[PDB]
Amino acid sequence: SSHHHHHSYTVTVATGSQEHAGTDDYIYLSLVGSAGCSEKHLLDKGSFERGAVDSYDVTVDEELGEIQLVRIEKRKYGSNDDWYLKYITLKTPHGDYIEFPCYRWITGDVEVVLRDGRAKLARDDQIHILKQHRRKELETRQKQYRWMEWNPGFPLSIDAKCHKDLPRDIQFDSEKGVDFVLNYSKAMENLFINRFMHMFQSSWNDFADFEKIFVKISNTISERVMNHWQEDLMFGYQFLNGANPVLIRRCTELPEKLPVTTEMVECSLERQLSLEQEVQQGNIFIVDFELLDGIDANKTDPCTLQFLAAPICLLYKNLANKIVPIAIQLNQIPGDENPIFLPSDAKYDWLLAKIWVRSSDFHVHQTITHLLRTHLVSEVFGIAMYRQLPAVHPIFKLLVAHVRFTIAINTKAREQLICECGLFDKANATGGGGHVQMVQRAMKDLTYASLCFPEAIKARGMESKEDIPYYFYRDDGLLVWEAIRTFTAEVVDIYYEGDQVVEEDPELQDFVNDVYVYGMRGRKSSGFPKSVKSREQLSEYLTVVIFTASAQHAAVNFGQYDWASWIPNAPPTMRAPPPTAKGVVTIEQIVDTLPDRGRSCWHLGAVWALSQFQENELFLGMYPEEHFIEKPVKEAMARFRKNLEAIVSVIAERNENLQLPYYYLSPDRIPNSVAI
Ligand SMILES: [Fe+2]
Repeated sequence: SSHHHHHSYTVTVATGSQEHAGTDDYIYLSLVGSAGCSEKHLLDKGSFERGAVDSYDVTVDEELGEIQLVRIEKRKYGSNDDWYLKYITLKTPHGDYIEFPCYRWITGDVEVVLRDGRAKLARDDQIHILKQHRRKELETRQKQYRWMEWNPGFPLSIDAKCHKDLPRDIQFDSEKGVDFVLNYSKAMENLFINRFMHMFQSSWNDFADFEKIFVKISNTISERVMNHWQEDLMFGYQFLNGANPVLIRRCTELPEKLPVTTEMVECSLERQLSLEQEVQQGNIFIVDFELLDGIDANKTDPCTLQFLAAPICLLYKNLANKIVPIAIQLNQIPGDENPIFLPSDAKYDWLLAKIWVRSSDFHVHQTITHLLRTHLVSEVFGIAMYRQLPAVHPIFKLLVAHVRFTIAINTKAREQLICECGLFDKANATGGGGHVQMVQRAMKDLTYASLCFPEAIKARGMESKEDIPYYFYRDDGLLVWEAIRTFTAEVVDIYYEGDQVVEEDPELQDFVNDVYVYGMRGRKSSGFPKSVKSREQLSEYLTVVIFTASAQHAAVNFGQYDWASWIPNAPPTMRAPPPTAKGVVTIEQIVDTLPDRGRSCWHLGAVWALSQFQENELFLGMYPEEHFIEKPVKEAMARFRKNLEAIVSVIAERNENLQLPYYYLSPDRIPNSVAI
């Protein structure tokens, strides 16, 4: 891989490993020293190949002094061949070894100028050569990465209509690297359900019929779901350890909108206490989908009426400390045509009620828990980072690894998936505009506190490990959150002497302020910091960014196929309205209410595709791109990895004793960033 060119400085250039990293164009390189610049030297003449490391002997016509910058220029040879430059190092005449991190695509469009890898705050740069580069870099970043309102009331996002319009730096490594159109269809072929992709009018004949298709493609967990999805235990299990375990909260008093009585649920209670007394003991929990109330159902297919509920599900921590459903009201306003279903009802009344709650859980999962609260939020942090933090800034170096491909995957999504007439309209009952309504309404109550994991759990009354023992999403989440809190606190303490340095960092303040004003639209009730004025506050802020982008997203993303592939346990749509009376529903009707073959197929394709890890996935703590090069921060990273390794073992041992292991938050399965 290593090609040395001998005719001074020794200039090493490392090309990227990506498919199209190589270039065959001319590469000129000059050195900017305190005592003066150098000449523009052409390099190689040949080709810089994928994975290559080329070094050169470069003799200069005058003494340059200490090297401050390195300029790179790509002039065309034949056609335009993009070039991914990982980094450049120098062995100077005086024997110094200097590394210049890059990790950028170099299209001929403009000269690329690099700092040496030591992270510097603005206050560290007092000479004109550095200050000018720093200021000019931010000017360029702010012309290149702009905010834009994609839909009314959304967090602001990148100013680009489609993926190819993005700056090359933040695009996927290929144009079809991660593609919703391509990956969904390929998914459907590998699941052998390709023939169903347009059967939007054909119901399954029965559960045996869908099951015929499903046994061929089930995995460990979804097969468990196939065999146990009708059980109250599995139903309640998912609110804690399923694909979307963030909605349930301890009920401190029954809502007036749910007129449920002790008599109605006496058969479920097991401590000889009334329902009301049970609530006061802290044994009653609730999942309430008031958000779905008023959301427009998908009408893009005039031949299929699709339907949404907005249920209130009451649950109960029984004597075995398992949480189970004891009552379900499918809509918000109590009444005669809005029955409170119970486990003591006819078999299929209770089953269908649970199916509607599972379907509602799915809608809120897709759009709010997943899209808004990890994807869109992570893009807000990413854009603000690019706009306000130069590459030499320690916080840029820290965060860039954790917003990798985030803007790219989100732009792909707005281009193909969630736009008008996107893939999302095919199977989802909220498709066609409802999902946009959900984001707008959830946005009004998206807060900074709700992204702080420990507080969020506490706010939902689910913090007690003693009272609520089997909340594995909570337990593991807390371990990983604390591991990140530890790592960010350490990095902050290295580069910030005190709280006053944090407060006076104008680029940090502008980063935080962009997130607040543009990202979060300047809504006062968002609770986001307008500024950050202590190392402790900065540490927490950075943990919010990193945790949301890695752990939180992993928790709510990679369990989609496990739990949703068996469709009756996560219907993306319902083709009949919720039952208004008891004693009417039949199993045949349920099969016709569940999604047809066409929507089942697009649903399966989607949840499989989104749950895949890429071959060379970068998991939490893996930083192959060395933006940081200093010993102290490198050791902080090493401690981060060891701390994470310990968590992997804690979680593994914990899982050996579980009927159904929970591993979405095992750090070795948590990607660095939102990339799918
Ligand atoms: Fe995702």
